[PDB]
Formats: sequence, structure tokens, C-alpha cells
Amino acid sequence: DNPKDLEVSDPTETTLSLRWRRPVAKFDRYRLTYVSPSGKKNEMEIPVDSTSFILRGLDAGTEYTISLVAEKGRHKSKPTTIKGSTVVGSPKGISFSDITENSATVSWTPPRSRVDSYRVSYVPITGGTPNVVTVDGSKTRTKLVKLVPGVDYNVNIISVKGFEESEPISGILKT
Repeated sequence: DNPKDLEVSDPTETTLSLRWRRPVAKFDRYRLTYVSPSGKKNEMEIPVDSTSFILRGLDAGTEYTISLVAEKGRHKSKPTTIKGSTVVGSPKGISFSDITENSATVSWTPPRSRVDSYRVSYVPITGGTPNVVTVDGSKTRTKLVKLVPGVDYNVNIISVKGFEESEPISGILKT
């Protein structure tokens, strides 16, 4: 009897949350293998008492073929397979420079993940509707204009690849 309903939840940049149904048959343990697009196969043995396990140490915005199997002794059951891709990576550090009464140069350090663009949003701490500016993936910085003098600005930056958009990083910008 093989593990049924293997599903992946809560995609992270480096993790995937796995959940499945336990086998009706008596068994030893589980063996989880997952290979990357390069064909790198990783194994792990999971306790008979688990129906959930957080997969970790993965790369960002990468798809994985995940397969679970119940090892009954020396007999591995029929493999249960699914695919799960990690979410695209977040930029690593937001920094501000060339501040002024009306403009600032926000810059960020690029992630180790293929990226098409970045969505830089900014709004004053007191609230309002964001002002989003898109900039090409090769670019690592941008200029903000029309900035009101003396006011703290919440500035978020998000990576985008295809339709996938990572977790944002943010910083306060003081005009």
C-alpha cells in the first residue's frame, strides 16, 4: 500500500511543507526523495508516526519532483509523486542614499535566483495607497521622486519572475 494524497503547502524560498496519508499496511519507515532540475537526488527517512514534514535546504524559485515511499522492510511500496517549486527569492538588503528634500536613491542586493523585475513600493508611515515603481531585473537601484520633505516612508521591494513574486523586504526612508 502506498502513501496517499501527497500535497505540498506553504511555499517558502528555501522550504516546502509536505503532508500525506499514512499507509494501511504495516511498515518500517518512509523514504523521501526529491530531485532538482540538475538531477540532484536527496534522500531522507521519515518516522512512521509522521504525516507531515517540512522540507528544507532548497534553492529559490526552483521546481522539485518529490516522491514518497513506504519501506516495509526491503520492499519499498509504489512511489507517490508530486511536484513543488519554491517561491522566487527576496532581495537581500534595502539601502538608502542621495537623500534630499524631494528625492532618494533606493538600492538593493540581488538574490541568487533568476529574476525578471522588481516591484518597489513606497508610502508614508501614516498610511495611504502605495506608489509602486517597476524596474528591470538587471538594475540594482532606482531613484524616487516627488518625495514630500520631512516624512518617514515605508519602502518595500519585491522580486518578480514570470507571475511569481517573492516576499518583500523593507526599510524606512526619511526625507
